[PDB]
Amino acid sequence: NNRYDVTEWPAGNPAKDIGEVINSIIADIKARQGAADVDDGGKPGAVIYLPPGDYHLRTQVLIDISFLRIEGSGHGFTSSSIRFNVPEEEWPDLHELWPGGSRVIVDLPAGSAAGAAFLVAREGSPRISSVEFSNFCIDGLHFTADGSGRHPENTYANGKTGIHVASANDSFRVTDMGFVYLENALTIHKADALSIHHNFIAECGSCIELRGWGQASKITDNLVGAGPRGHSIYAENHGGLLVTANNVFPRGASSVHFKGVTRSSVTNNRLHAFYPGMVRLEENSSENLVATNHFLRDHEPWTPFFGVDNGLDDLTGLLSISGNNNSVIGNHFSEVVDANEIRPEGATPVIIRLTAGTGNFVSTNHVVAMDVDAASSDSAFEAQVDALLATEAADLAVTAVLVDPGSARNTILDSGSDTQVVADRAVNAIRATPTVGF
Amino acid sequence: SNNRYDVTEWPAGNPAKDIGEVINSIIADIKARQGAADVDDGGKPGAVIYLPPGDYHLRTQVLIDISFLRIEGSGHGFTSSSIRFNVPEEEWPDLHELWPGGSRVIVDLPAGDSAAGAAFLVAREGSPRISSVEFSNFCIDGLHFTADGSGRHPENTYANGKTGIHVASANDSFRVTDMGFVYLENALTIHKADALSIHHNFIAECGSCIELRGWGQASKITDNLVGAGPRGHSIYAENHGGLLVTANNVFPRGASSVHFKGVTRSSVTNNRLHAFYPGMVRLEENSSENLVATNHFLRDHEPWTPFFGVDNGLDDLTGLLSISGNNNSVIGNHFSEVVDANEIRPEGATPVIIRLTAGTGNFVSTNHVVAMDVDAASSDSAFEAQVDALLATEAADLAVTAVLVDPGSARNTILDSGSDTQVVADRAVNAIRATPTV
Amino acid sequence: PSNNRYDVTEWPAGNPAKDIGEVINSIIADIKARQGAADVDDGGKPGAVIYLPPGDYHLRTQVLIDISFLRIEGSGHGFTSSSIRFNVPEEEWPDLHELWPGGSRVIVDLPAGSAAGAAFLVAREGSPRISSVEFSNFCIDGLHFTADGSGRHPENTYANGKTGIHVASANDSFRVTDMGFVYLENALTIHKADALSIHHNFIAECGSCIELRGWGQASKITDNLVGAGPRGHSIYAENHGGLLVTANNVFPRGASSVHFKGVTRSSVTNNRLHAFYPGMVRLEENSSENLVATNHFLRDHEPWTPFFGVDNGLDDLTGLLSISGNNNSVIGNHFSEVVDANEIRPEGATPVIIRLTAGTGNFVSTNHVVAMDVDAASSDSAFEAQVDALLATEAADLAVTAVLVDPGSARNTILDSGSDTQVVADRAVNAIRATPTV
Repeated sequence: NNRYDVTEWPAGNPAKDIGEVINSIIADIKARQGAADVDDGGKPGAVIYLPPGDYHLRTQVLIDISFLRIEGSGHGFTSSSIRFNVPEEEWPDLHELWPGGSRVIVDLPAGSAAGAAFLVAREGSPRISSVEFSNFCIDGLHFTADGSGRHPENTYANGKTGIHVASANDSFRVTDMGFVYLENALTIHKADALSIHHNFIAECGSCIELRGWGQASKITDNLVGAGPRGHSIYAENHGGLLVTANNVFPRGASSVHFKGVTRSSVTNNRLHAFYPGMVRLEENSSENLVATNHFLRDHEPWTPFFGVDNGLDDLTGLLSISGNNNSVIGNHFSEVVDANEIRPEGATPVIIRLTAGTGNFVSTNHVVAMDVDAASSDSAFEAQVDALLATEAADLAVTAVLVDPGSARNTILDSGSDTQVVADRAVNAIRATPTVGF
Repeated sequence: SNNRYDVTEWPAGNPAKDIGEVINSIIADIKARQGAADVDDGGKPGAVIYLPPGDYHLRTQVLIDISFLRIEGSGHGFTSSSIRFNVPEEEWPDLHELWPGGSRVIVDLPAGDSAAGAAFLVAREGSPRISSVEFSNFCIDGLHFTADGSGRHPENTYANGKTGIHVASANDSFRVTDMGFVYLENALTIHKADALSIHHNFIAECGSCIELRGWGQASKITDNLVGAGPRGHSIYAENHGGLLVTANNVFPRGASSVHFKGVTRSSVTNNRLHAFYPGMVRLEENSSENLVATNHFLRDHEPWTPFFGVDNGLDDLTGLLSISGNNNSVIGNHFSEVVDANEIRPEGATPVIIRLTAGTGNFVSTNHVVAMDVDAASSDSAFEAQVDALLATEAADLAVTAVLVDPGSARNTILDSGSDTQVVADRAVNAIRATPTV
Repeated sequence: PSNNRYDVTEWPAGNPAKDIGEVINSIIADIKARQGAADVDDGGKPGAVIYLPPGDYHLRTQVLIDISFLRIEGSGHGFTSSSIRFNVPEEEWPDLHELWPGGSRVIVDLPAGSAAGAAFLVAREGSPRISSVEFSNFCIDGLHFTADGSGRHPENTYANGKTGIHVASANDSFRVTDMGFVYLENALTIHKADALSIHHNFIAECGSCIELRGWGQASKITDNLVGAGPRGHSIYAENHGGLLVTANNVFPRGASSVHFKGVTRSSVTNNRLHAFYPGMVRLEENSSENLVATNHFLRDHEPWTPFFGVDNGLDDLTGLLSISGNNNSVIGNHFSEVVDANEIRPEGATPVIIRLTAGTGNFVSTNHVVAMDVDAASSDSAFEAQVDALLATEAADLAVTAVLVDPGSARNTILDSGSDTQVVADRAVNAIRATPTV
């Protein structure tokens, strides 16, 4: 009946090597489903079920058939980041130490496709289609030394990937997953009509990367947190991408990063970063809608990462655009920084920066900037919650919109006062937000 | 063994008579088997408990004190007990069915200490926080509402002291998805939530639906269908930062649609909100730096006879959206105010749509207010009354105050959200641009 | 069985390969025989779940669903592009890895009727309304399109008289989730819906995808991937109030992306919409008080030879967004109009983006229009040229009319949605603020 359970397969042992088990199942599917056109069918695929459990993967799973679903019964997330920064003598008193759910422990050596627990690859025609990953946990266990000289467990470096799709694909789904302690959670090349929906992708170096090219895809309703040298959501050479209803929290280098992305929408997300450069439209990213997002940029409050950042200064912008004919409408920006820590020394922080391109429409954006002392404490979630709720601050001067001379013929409306909008009025259409009074 | 249980395949007790006893027995088994936290990089992966479709009485509270527990069913099972209990009792035997169904947990607990009346209590102290508990695709039914001295018929009081799911302890990465809740005084109450997702549920005919209490961070409430009772909350949060509330369809008859106390740096964006009373969206007690964008607000009069004279106590000067806090952003919303002028309270008042009661720096831009003077048509048949009222747009104009800025609020910016007559505010101390008119 | 769980491959004497319709009807009869009493121990008709493992199932008898709380579920949406495959020369088929859709696949082998041609018919009259039926994560495939006198190749006609799911009766709290629909004249037709959720489906290569007929209220269509055919609807609703349409990625080639007739107090917000024809979003027949916000619209030319000269009959004066109704709100949308200037229809016309044909009090604000001139080009490549065309931004400017107000619409407000030249409207009876120019 094309239904498998990894705990009820005679070949191998999913505790020891679930990779071998799953590959054996896939070989069985292929052996049974050899003919493509028998009574209007023949290759319907299969479902592989992972009950809740701790499964070591020592052999990469190769998925090269369409319509394979791999499903579990728990996303299994717990903060290994918190646990590895608890003093080791206290570990025996903790209720648990590791992630759980339907848990795939990635025990591969470092790559980068070779370090992927699941590799989806098939060449030829048609494109591999409608593979589904649902409601299981992929755990890379540890981060290791890399010459950054953070403590090993804080480097976000292990060469491991959760799911890597190498080949052109159509109608794929990744839903309800948990990813933790992977250098790369989810990397999908050459995607068409993909949906990445309602996952929990956190404490990974990079979370979601859509590479090569793609079209007509969506990234929706995810909880996402990356590492300071990595991407939270990245896409390149995608057209018609929809990124919406995500809650992106620290500490990726950025929240959303586009290279050559066109005719797409980044709308209605909540985005929180500890560094500038939250949303980056780069390399001729054009005709995109960036609307009704909530941006917060503030200072890392947790001691283990307090001095760690992404190398970008406060002139970068929270939103940076290099490309034509984009639409930036109805966003909220909260810039909550220690004025003494602003870089370069004596700079006015920038919120929206247009570095290149023409015809960008920036309207009806509210910028709120305040000066607060940067505080540091060891207790992660208490420090995080307190910092979000603290509104004890002085108003801070900011540049709401900076139009560099290399970007022209833009339209900037109701997104700051005249002093807050730094731009050449002769070659841009600028309407300052109305001033208080008569 | 494989950590998968089915409540109809347990040796002891009877899930039809007391599923609580059965689930607790299962949890005891899980704990007995999963005693070690660090055996081969695992040891406490949790489990899944499956409820097939069926009618299960719960007489003992379920206590969940382990991480990575999933409780799942095969049907949200909603039917309108409210409609049924307002059908004359002598006609009940002729109806196709009476009760909710699906994978149905009937809450037969006495009133609580409201935690004591919860069918499912999630509580664990110490470290780490309990994490990644999942509730999926089952039905929780409080069966009846009871007399409370309100003067309403007993089944219309929204009172029984029962909760569906109560999370007492700090928690991380919890999920509540695909549920049905019905006839509970409180459907879902979660304290101290971090990175919680309440997604794609059906939460209706409950006194209060979703309450996020204590504090919280980085959570989301998405894609829900929600309807509460006139003394209760539809969506409530307190001391949350970075909450995302989006893509919900909130229908009557909660006291409010969305109610925030001390909520900061959050987004209430792209929801459909329908109320029968003023005070639909309330930002209270220093709720600051929030985005309230591209929501559709409808306020009209209750059309269903059993509740025609029942309300939330608030008059038409309250506002549909009321803000007490700093630096919020109210952008791109639609407000339909559809009321009978003779029913306006107090007598002869001009209804207010957006009210800023306190705070500075609020940015209110590009909001369309539509106000109509209609009749008060009522009907004994619920879905007929409701559908006919939504489709009726036959009406003369009603004068309203689109934006009221109280003297306790100043330094706000109000743009294209009403004509000068429609914006009641001190022009000396706020920045005001009237919507252009002809 | 006593626990209300059925698997179509385990049904005694049934053969779901030959006729899964007969199997499912037999299962429904079994459920009804066991669940005859509505009110025993506060229950009695909880419904059931029917599971379809991955496999190829022919349906030769229509399934009639006339019970509440029935869930039909599978383990794969199973989509592959039959459109691409049927346009690959037949001599190349042997080298293709697969030829057909898969997953949990229901092949609709019914003759043309339109409810008679539906694989699943949901019908029950009387009281209460049938409630909380759920369809989840399976595939419905109409197999072939057939000759219809249009002169297209048979497999390109989008004509076969088959429906996936047809709900004929008033319904409450229904769900359609995670499905795949392919090669059906009508995917999903739901009459008289209340509090329906159509969420996270893949609905493509169907003549029409989603149609909500009769009337309805308080429903939502969210997070779907949708592509229809040139004579049909992508998303259609009539006489609905309080409908939320959001987070959908609608791609070609429906006659429209979203079509409303008599729809009121609803929201079409935060979708990505791509069409090869004008008339992408149509608000018709007194569609009033709707919010159309922060959508991304792209209109360009079909690149794929088999459909290059096929269209929806509408000229470039139609508008991308057309409104006939009162008091709507069109806020924060992005429109990309990418067409061949030499081939605009009618000859000599200037394309229109937003058209108000009738009605009063429409508020159109803060919309960005981007128009460019690109030559139309045909080729047989079935995804490469589609990706390439989305990514290409290589063009001359094209003059368009951003907002056209016909004399039959008046008392509208048009702000920052075009230059004075781009807004064609009677200034005596409409309030116009031109986008500031440089």
